[PDB]
Amino acid sequence: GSCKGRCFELQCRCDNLCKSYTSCCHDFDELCLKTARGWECTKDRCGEVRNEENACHCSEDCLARGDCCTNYQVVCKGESHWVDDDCEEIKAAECPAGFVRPPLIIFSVDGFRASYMKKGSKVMPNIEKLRSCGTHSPYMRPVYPTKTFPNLYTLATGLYPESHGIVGNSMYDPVFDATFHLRGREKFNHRWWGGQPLWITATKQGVKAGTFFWSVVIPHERRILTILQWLTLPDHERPSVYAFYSEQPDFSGHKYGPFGPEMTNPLREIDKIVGQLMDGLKQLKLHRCVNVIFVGDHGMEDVTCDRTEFLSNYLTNVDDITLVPGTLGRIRSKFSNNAKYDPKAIIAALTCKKPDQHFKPYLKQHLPKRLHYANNRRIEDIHLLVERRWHVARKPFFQGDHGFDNKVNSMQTVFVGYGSTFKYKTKVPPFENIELYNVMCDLLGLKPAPNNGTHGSLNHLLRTNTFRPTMPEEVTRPNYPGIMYLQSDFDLGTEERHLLYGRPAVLYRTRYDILYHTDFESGYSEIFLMPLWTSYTVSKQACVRPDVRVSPSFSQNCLAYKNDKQMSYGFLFPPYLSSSPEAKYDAFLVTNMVPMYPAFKRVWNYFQRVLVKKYASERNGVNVISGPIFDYDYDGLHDTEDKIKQYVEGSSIPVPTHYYSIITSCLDFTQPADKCDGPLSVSSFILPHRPDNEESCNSSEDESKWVEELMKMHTARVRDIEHLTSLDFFRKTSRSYPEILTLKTYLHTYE
Ligand SMILES: CCn1cc(-n2c(C3CC3)c(Sc3cccc(C(=O)O)c3F)c3ccc(Cl)c(F)c32)cn1
Ligand SMILES: [Ca+2]
Ligand SMILES: [Zn+2]
Ligand SMILES: [Zn+2]
Repeated sequence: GSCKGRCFELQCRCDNLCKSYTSCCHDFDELCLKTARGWECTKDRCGEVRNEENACHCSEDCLARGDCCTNYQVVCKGESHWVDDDCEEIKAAECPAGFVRPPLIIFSVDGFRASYMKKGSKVMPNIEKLRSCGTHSPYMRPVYPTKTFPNLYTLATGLYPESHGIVGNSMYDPVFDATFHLRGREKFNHRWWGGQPLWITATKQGVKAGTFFWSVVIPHERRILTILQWLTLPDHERPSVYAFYSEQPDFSGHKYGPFGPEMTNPLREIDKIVGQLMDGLKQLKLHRCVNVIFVGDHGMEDVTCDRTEFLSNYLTNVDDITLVPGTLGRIRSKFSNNAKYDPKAIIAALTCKKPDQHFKPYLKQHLPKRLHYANNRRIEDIHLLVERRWHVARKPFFQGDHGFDNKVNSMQTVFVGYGSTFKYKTKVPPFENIELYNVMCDLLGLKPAPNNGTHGSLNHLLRTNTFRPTMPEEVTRPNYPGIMYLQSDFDLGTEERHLLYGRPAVLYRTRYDILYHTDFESGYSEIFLMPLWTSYTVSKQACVRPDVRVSPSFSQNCLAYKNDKQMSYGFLFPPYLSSSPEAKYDAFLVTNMVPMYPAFKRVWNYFQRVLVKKYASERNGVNVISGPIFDYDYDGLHDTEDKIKQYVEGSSIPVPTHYYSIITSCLDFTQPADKCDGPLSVSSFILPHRPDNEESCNSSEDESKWVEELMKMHTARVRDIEHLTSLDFFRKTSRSYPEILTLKTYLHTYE
């Protein structure tokens, strides 16, 4: 066959991907990749006859045909560049006839650090306009690992990488007994690629996507010309979504570091390509008809060959393991059934050997929960977090790299929405990339497939929403037991002050009791034998007895803790904060008691005694909600009874894998936490309930030199705690639901 009259068609091959499969026709290049006389019109070419060899055209007939060089109108008919033009509000999608929807163009840039924007109008006048004139955020949080393949599919699917299955730029699938690599053919097999990506979510809903992926080898000018060509196609072929991908500024960034002087140029070059796009759209009357998302997959840190830890310095039988190196570590047995592979012995020998050590080993279950990086068969049990700026290798030409913890400033990236449906000159707070599938679905009138975004957490990005969020229905209503039993029946051995924003909704089927006291309020699980939440309010200037409301059948007992050689107990409401000593006895009710390992009590007690008081002076009062979390299967979802693998030796007292707190005050801190009229300020964590402090290499010193650091590492979104508990919080406030969602997606990094 031949590509004559077929270049960049929508289905021998002649579409944009045909190169990738080594299948484009003999004359693909000749006809489809035309490079003659460059990409800009110039004075000499106004008024020419059409010539077929040319790269793009500067004759009158080009405008209909769709294929003028993007500056033909500038150079030849007097018109200005888009960049040169004033910021004008787009209050309605000015589209041509038969455009059902404002089309959408996702413009990916690789390794685009959010700091690169500081550089600004000198280096990138076009991108700056998109930011200045549209809707932007100081930065966007990616996902971990901060690598390209995991981060691009998360934008496409709205899912965490453990969910969509692209868990790394490279992975071994123990069931497929095969491996996936950036460079290679294995990745082309769809079997690796779960969720429902945006191109599939649209096809199924009748909204046309086209051929969505380009072969990398095609240059960026040919790509954007072809995009403009397709937007003059008649209404039955025209796609309504498009995507463009620049492997820059990442390529240069690895070569020169992010703060390299040699970065100036690759970014101006990119802005070249963005301007061509707006110039091109303005000459097709489309520049006030299309929504354009300028977005990155990650940023970029400084990293040199000599900042490289070696496992062979820590381990003796190192030829026995396989290591996925770089800005993260993943370790598994090299050989099949090698009994001289002991994972316990690996973790132990990597733990705190060296004073200077620049990584930390985790069993994936023990990684902070915010990373949602465990529930996949291609995440090996042993994970090494690496310190920013450092590399881990196995055995003993670049200046930047990335892959680190996604809370890290250098790993943050950009987002700019600009078009008819995006707000005008609107700066919005940081958010996570997992929230972009839904928004992108809102921009095409698509119902989003099930995902990890919180639909409605981002409606303040847009001038009009096809989606109103609604609260979830309360599955189990509370009992309010009065006094019911006597202290003879036991064989052991508020809403104005303490529940400021309404009670959490229990979103699964069970029985539970609300219990009132002077200092706190609590919802108490009969199934789990402890509270699911304890709410209480410390103001700025601030023995275990039976609960006579709860059956002996449904209570815990001290005896169980005597049986268990390893387990102790702690209290959700901290006795240390009771208002009077009369009231202090309430804190020792068996219903405020929870099973804690001694190694954990050091962390818990420090938090309760020192930090809550602290945070209550700092933020003019706080309302804390604390409880337990069961996630034995590490899916990030609350556990059913049949999944709990640990009980307090002897009993039916289930052991939590984590404990959470949600800490809230008035954002306006001139008003105390309890007398607050406007928006909230929140901070949060989920701490792993482990029996050692082997995570904290400083654990040997006084709790002030290491606890608060441990907590900050396990900062978490309210939403994360909602997934883990099946509770729903902030259901009774003075604020609009979508603002509460935004509140509930907020992560307080400490950078
Ligand atoms: C199953 C849904 N799906 C996933 C892809 N997909 C692919 C193809 C399968 C390898 C790549 S990789 C790639 C693309 C384009 C060109 C080339 C090339 O070698 O020239 C290439 F290697 C990819 C990257 C990011 C995202 Cl978000 C995807 F959805 C990607 C296409 N569909
Ligand atoms: Ca679970
Ligand atoms: Zn990348
Ligand atoms: Zn890279």
